[PDB]
Amino acid sequence: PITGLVYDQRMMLHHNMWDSHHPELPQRISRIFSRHEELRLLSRCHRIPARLATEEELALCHSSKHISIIKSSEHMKPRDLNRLGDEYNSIFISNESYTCALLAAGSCFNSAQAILTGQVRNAVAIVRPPGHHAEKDTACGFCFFNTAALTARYAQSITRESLRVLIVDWDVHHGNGTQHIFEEDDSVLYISLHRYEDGAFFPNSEDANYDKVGLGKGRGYNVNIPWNGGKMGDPEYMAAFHHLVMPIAREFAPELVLVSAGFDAARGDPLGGFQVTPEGYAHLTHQLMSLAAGRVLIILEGGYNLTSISESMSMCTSMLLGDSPPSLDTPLKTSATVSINNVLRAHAPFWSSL
Ligand SMILES: O=C(NO)c1c(F)c(F)cc(F)c1F
Ligand SMILES: [K+]
Ligand SMILES: [K+]
Ligand SMILES: [Zn+2]
Repeated sequence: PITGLVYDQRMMLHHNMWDSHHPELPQRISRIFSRHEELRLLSRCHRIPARLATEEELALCHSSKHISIIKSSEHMKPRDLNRLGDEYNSIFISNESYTCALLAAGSCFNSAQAILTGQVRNAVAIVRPPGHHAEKDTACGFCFFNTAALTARYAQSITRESLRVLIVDWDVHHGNGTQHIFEEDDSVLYISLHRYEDGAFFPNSEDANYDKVGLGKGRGYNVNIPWNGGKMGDPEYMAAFHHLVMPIAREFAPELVLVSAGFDAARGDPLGGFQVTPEGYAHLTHQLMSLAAGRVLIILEGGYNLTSISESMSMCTSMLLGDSPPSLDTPLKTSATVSINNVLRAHAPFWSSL
């Protein structure tokens, strides 16, 4: 009954040379790691080493063009770096960015491998830059390669091609890249909760609405839970898990659960505007460990209040280690009930549990 933890200080080297206060800070990961030491959670985990993803592994989800362009940034001078970064939606690049993205992905591959070989029951990956906005052919929203999507395909490559992987994305933003990578796939179920605001919230696409249910063989295997017109927190997220996430997940019967665990829906986040508490994230984690015989990998995505993300991630690791859920602190916001109903109507055709 062992929990794995991966963290490597080298992933701090990716940085914004124009704006050293950009919120996707190197110290996001050192702060989370420090809080694990502070709470004496680190000694209770088995340390899994980081490694570099290979280019062949990157090609599980990304085009050779995209891999080659990001790879080449390793040797560019600033004017090439600033120019290339400005060509994407919301990207900064330094000479260390490619290596850090490789380390984030390889850290998660090693963690998924440790879970799938029975060396650990579950695991947490304290990694940056994040992944879930990265597309097959382009970088986006602080993300270069889609770490969680790559980990799903890597897991399939070391087990069987049709291994059922559930990705729960509770970052406050829609994981456009993860949805698109798996949109025609019935072997990877994507469930995202996200602030939507009728398309006005980053990444600003109606791709995030509830009626996008998957394409082709993937019809029914993309579940968008979009929030509008409300400061959502623990009540709304608990309800979404009770009515939608867990019934669908149990029916899917995943063999591996990956969490695209952004903590920017947290109370105090400067960007998300939501109020999920650390106890709330602990309860979401605890529910997901009832799936896949407990095989859960928690992957850091966004989250920009250093204190909030540190407390919130650590509480998730505490649940993975078997600690019992802390106690939650309210009637659902009206629009949250509407959102949950809309999703129930859109996915009841595909999931008899609804
Ligand atoms: O957190 C994020 N995505 O998960 C994110 C992002 F990608 C952006 F481009 C801008 C922004 F303000 C964000 F909070
Ligand atoms: K999300
Ligand atoms: K899918
Ligand atoms: Zn986010």
